[PDB]
Amino acid sequence: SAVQQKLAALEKSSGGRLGVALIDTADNTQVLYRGDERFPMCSTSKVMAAAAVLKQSETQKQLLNQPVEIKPADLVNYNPIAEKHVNGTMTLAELSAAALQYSDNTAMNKLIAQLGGPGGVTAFARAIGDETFRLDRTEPTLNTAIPGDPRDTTTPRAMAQTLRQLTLGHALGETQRAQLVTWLKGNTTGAASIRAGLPTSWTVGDKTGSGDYGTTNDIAVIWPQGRAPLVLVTYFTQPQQNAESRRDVLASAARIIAEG
Ligand SMILES: *C(=O)N1C[C@H](NOS(=O)(=O)O)CC[C@H]1C(N)=O
Repeated sequence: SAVQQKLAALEKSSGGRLGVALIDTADNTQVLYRGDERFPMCSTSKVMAAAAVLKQSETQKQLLNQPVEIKPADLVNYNPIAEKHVNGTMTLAELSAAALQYSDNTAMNKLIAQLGGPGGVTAFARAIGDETFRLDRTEPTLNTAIPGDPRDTTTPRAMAQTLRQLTLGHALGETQRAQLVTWLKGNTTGAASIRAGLPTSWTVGDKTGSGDYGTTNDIAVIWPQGRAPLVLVTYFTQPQQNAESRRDVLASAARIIAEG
């Protein structure tokens, strides 16, 4: 279609590989670009880990208040919030918010441990019908984003469907579905990605990711005005391992998708 033609031209001008999945929750239509190809998730995978802990909290009703120790051996490559609480503790709610709103990797590793390793995160995806998501490693080696490597990858089509079930659907419980929505709405890392390509009036919750090979990702649930919400996944990766981030590609892909 016409939007397919604009995303392809955007991909060609970028010199990279672009994967886009849009779900319009009015007629359940889908616009896809390389929607069945695998992309390195990087820290967009933190939504699955946080949602998995939220699913646990449905049965363990005070799980999110459990304190977790932050130790110097726990710090990894990017620890904005966890660095402020070394030799102290953070609750699982605080670690989830830090993981999704500041992309703290030490917090991610705490969520993975709560679920019993990366295989516990993958388990949750399978439990909600995501047959594609796979988490094989912890922070930070899950961000190697090597071409052809299926580790820690997913397809745009599967993440869009999963992100819909987690936020708009009821893959989670009522209080949990609302908590994840509030967390995504208060992200601080995404002003230059999907948000930058959408109208100011649109309310958006998102989770960004980045890694080697210039990988630049963002997944977002979008609430327009008087309109049925949309779900958009934008994944991008490049041929050079040392390639720089291209958040502008994500902004332009969201601009094209949102009629423009
Ligand atoms: C996620 O991909 N990452 C965590 C952190 N912030 O990136 S994000 O705001 O696009 O999610 C640093 C880069 C990256 C990583 N190396 O883990």
